Amino acid sequence: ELTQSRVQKIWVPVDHRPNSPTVIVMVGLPARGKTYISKKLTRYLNWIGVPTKVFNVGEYRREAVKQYSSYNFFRPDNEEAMKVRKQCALAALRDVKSYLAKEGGQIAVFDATNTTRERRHMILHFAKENDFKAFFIESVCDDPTVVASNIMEVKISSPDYKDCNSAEAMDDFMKRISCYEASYQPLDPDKCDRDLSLIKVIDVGRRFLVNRVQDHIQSRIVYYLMNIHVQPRTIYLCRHGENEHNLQGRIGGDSGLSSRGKKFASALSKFVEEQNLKDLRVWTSQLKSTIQTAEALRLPYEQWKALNEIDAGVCEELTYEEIRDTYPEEYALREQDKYYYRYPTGESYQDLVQRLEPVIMELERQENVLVICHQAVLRCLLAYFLDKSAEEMPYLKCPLHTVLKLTPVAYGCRVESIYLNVESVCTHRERSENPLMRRN
Amino acid sequence: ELTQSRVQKIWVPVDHRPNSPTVIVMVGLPARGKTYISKKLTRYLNWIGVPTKVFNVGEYRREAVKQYSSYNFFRPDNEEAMKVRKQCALAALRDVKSYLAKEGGQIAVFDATNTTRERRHMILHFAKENDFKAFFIESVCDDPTVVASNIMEVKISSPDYKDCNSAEAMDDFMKRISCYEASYQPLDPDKCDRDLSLIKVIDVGRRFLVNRVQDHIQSRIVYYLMNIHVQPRTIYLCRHGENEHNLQGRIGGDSGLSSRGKKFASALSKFVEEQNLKDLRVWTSQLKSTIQTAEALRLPYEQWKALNEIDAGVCEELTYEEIRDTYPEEYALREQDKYYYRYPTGESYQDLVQRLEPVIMELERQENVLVICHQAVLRCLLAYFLDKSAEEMPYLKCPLHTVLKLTPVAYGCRVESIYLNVESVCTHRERSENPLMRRN
Ligand SMILES: Nc1ncnc2c1ncn2[C@@H]1O[C@H](COP(=O)(O)OP(=O)(O)O)[C@@H](O)[C@H]1O
Ligand SMILES: Nc1ncnc2c1ncn2[C@@H]1O[C@H](COP(=O)(O)OP(=O)(O)O)[C@@H](O)[C@H]1O
Ligand SMILES: O=P(O)(O)OC[C@H]1O[C@@](CO)(OP(=O)(O)O)[C@@H](O)[C@@H]1O
Ligand SMILES: O=P(O)(O)OC[C@H]1O[C@@](CO)(OP(=O)(O)O)[C@@H](O)[C@@H]1O
Ligand SMILES: O=P(O)(O)OC[C@H]1O[C@](O)(CO)[C@@H](O)[C@@H]1O
Ligand SMILES: O=P(O)(O)OC[C@H]1O[C@](O)(CO)[C@@H](O)[C@@H]1O
Repeated sequence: ELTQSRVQKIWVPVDHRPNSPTVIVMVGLPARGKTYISKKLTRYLNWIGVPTKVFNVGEYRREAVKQYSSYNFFRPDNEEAMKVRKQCALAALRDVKSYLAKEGGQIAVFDATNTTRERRHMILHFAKENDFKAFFIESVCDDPTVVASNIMEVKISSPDYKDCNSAEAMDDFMKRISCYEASYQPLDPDKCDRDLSLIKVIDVGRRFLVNRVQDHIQSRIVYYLMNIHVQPRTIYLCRHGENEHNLQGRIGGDSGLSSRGKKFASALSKFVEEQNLKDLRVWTSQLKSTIQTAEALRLPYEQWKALNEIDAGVCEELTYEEIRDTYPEEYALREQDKYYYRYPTGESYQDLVQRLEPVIMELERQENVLVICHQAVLRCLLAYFLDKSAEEMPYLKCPLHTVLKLTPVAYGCRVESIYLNVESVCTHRERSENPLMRRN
Repeated sequence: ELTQSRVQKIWVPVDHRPNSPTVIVMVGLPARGKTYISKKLTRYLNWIGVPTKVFNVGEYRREAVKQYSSYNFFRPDNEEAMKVRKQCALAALRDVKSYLAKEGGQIAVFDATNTTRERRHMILHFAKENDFKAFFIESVCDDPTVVASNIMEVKISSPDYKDCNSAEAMDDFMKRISCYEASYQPLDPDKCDRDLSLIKVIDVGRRFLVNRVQDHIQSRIVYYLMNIHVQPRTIYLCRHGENEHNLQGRIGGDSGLSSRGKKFASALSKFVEEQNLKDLRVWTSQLKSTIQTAEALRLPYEQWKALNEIDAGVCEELTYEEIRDTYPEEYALREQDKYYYRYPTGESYQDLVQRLEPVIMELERQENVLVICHQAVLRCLLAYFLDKSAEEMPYLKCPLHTVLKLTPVAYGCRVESIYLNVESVCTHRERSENPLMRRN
């Protein structure tokens, strides 16, 4: 007969009491970007609501072996270490099983060189017997400058190399790489790996070989992998300059900038100029206050409906007081479950994620971008860049008049905050703190 | 200082008076799906708002050569026909130039075998000198059953074979294919075509080789190409059973089914059963009336916010009369420009396109799907399947209680309409038909 759920506003059938998880398998020599792709891809998947976890076999190794000493550990003749490495893989797999079949996880990224047919064949056997789909991602790169640079960026400052300097860490890791070169069997989609679902990423994403995509979530991953790059650049995020409803503690609406909001706009101009960016895309919402802010910059800017602020449904243009008083039950429900709560005839943070994915996907393709937007929206994008969970995302602090400047480092993003020194109200609201439903 | 445009509600700077177009190049032997990919890809691009046109060199040929007689026309020794074919290509290119540089077009799909380096090299020269990006799409398929089947489906009933039967049309076309086999040079991304942007579609999309995507619109095309298939299936589209606001001529809202809407639901059940589909996905919106309708079917169904009806902003739940009276100017603006018009704090048909693209993209991946939805939404999806322009889309007829059953045939979709014989109101509104602003 159907009832409308109170938080999400989803119609469900009144309950009057009387698909397959995926193991993603990274493949390739060390320092080929496997961990980087693993973390980044996991970041994306979790943010769009597909629960995903990285199993880095190296971290299992570091847990079972106290202190690393040298590449001798990795030699093919090292029978004891081969026993430990195998056991490390199997222990990681056990966890994958646990995570896909008992913990709610949907994708497990199995992050190891997985460079032999023998190793892949085993992983397949394990997928098969657990009823997991398997998908392979191989990074192929024999440009020595790339390999070298990669080693400098992430390898030499690993815990393996703690009591150790650059030149010898670098030298050791080059020998660890040679250990794997002898029996490395790349994916052969053309005959032997004919039936595997895989993508082979070649020359830092200059080229792809894609073979048998088998489902919604695989085709997404491929799309994503083909749009990210590693060129250096900067993402700036901030809100529209202070607006008039800000001044009255009113949510939503389409009000213009306060005189302070305008002073922020000029400062943002000054800030942009001093950053000395050769090019810079500017994006705004379609709400006036982000566009007026962009106008202060005298640069081409592009408006996106998707960046419009969360839609507060029938609460548009009310104060939170007015909300508490007219809709106390709604007000309380939003406080209980702020990520999933949807306003009546309006949206939840969950909805924002879904409209923002194409913004994120274009952010990934671009180089320098300034995105001028709104509180909830900004939280949602920041959660993606800083890997914040659904549960922390509605509460991230995203004040007015402040640029978040995001630069890629190692495996994620450095955030620097830069306030442009123009006052405004503060619209941040922290989380909020029953005897008579019990006998005592 | 900024003013809000009256139709689209876009903030633009008050005007107080004082990138590169793409040529897509199809590559491959005849009957490899080139025209099919060309038309389908064009259909997609236009619907998402990227203006795109197919230039089929064969149609130029049919215009310059009166009546086709046989494959002798295509022989490599046929010097006169080689002059005509070349001139046909160049004339198509002239049109491409005209379309990209003078007509507003953004993508031109150059649809010919384009099987030699010499031919591609020329096309490149032409792109270069006109400042067009160039992107190549090659279909490789040497499965004789596929080639044969393809010839049966689209070739034998071409105007070339008018006074001609199956067996000899088929025989002639196999020889036309052999004409091209001798100097066919496939794209070699591995050395000679190292610098071309291309995708090589292999074995009906079992496998892809992608090389140097260079922009937003290229990566989209690839994503799209990797999600379409050619397996036989059926798409059903219909509206929620009649609802209560329907009965009062009220737009929007979230009202439940009338007793007739419920009788439709049962009939839809009966209809689904008699279709005898081995599997069938069912999708609804998150509005009650589509979900109640799906409940009548007793099948798993999945709710999509993106399928929710167009949002009429501050007109939600008004009658069109109430709209005319309270917002005559809005009412008139919507009549002037119904595709682009956006309701205040609500949406336009343009917005629906953009929320619906992921629905379309998943429709392309699926097999049997029934989508139960709403008037404007249904128009938008139908426009994509039946290739209708922006301008005709807001006016397509999508009555209550009627299934549109879409089956792939040749180069697009057959539509059959099936009414389930339960009365309802009719919510269709046709298009609507100044001396005092002039001296006489
Ligand atoms: N497709 C790629 N090919 C080569 N290097 C890459 C790729 N993607 C990212 N990288 C680089 O790899 C480095 C991280 O290496 P890591 O992911 O730890 O390698 P691995 O896990 O293969 O040992 C980063 O410097 C990043 O720029
Ligand atoms: N990737 C593909 N490989 C082979 N055949 C395909 C592919 N995609 C579509 N087809 C089939 O091609 C047929 C249409 O052929 P057409 O597009 O006119 O070929 P061409 O233009 O290469 O002569 C349809 O039957 C369709 O099923
Ligand atoms: O199981 P194999 O194929 O050895 O790969 C796991 C090993 O890969 C290594 C090799 O570098 O990766 P990582 O850089 O991920 O720490 C080892 O640390 C880890 O023990
Ligand atoms: O310029 P080329 O490479 O000959 O390709 C154009 C020719 O391709 C053909 C070969 O079949 O395609 P179509 O099937 O598109 O009509 C000819 O009709 C057309 O004249
Ligand atoms: O989810 P929160 O914390 O209530 O913040 C969202 C609000 O912030 C604003 O951008 C300005 O306060 C409102 O328009 C929006 O409703
Ligand atoms: O664009 P149109 O022709 O006004 O039709 C859209 C309307 O149709 C309905 O689905 C029902 O009439 C309304 O909810 C919606 O506003």
